[PDB]
Amino acid sequence: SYFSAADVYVPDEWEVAREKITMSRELGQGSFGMVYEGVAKGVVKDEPETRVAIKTVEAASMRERIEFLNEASVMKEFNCHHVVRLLGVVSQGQPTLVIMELMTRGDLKSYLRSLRPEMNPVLAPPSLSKMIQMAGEIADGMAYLNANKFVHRDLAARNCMVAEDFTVKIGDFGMTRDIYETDYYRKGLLPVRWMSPESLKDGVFTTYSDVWSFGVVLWEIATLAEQPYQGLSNEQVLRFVMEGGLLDKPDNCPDMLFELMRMCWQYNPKMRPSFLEIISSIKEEMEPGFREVSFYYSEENK
Ligand SMILES: Cc1c(Nc2ncc(Cl)c(-c3cnc4ccccn34)n2)cnn1C1CCNCC1
Repeated sequence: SYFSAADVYVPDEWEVAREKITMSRELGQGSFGMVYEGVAKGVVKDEPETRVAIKTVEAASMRERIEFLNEASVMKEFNCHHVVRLLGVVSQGQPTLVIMELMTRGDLKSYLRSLRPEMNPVLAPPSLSKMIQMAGEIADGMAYLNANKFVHRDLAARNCMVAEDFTVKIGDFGMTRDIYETDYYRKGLLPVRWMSPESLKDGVFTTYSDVWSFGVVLWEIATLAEQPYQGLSNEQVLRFVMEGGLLDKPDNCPDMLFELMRMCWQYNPKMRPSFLEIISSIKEEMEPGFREVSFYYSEENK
């Protein structure tokens, strides 16, 4: 008469001794609990000590802490320079900890927003070169995911993060969705402004629609994270986009970058470039070391 439905967490080789962990600065607050910065011993090869991000959950329910552990654990499948790494778990005792790679400059949306001139002398908007470097890291990260049979479905600037050295990576899954909440629309909460026409039509997502979204992220970069289709309602976006409407070339946006956007925003998904193809087109523009750290240039990219 039935199959039993009891969710559980299973300690594995990602388990890390609590005593090896310390927490300092508060980074913010996630859905299950507060997240801190801190320091973890013995979690990176040949690194006695590593600065990390610690996502925590004693007042929470066991159902919740279980849900949090399993979800967070999704990130375990990934080992790529351009994807935020999970370094450990402390499931034993409380509070529950998940130890992540620290991205000191936060999420890309926030970072981009911080580049906006205050209302003093200011840094000029990011160069073509800088923007392109970002585009390529993001694309490398997505290529990796695709190679790993994954479809992201929520690729946006908010869902990328930024390291100390300014490297952009595919962010820890699901961290800005409730923060940048107006970037979503319950029509399931969907990132309508980032979505392909086909996805707006039948609610299916592919790698090809991830590419669409990639285009939108580039647009974000070039606008310092304006709201796409800023003048339009959520409902009006559905129609515009489904009807072949496109985002405008941002002021001062270098031609080349807008061209990139354009390849991504082709109506027919089958005509969009792949992430690999995207990287191939700009690889010469990439910082030297890309060849050493990228999925693209690795033996895994076969
Ligand atoms: C340092 C930092 C991260 N770095 C980071 N690195 C790894 C992870 Cl895994 C996380 C993370 C995951 N979930 C949350 C929820 C809130 C804040 C940070 N995180 N954050 C994210 N935001 N920030 C700050 C940016 C300046 N404004 C205050 C926050």
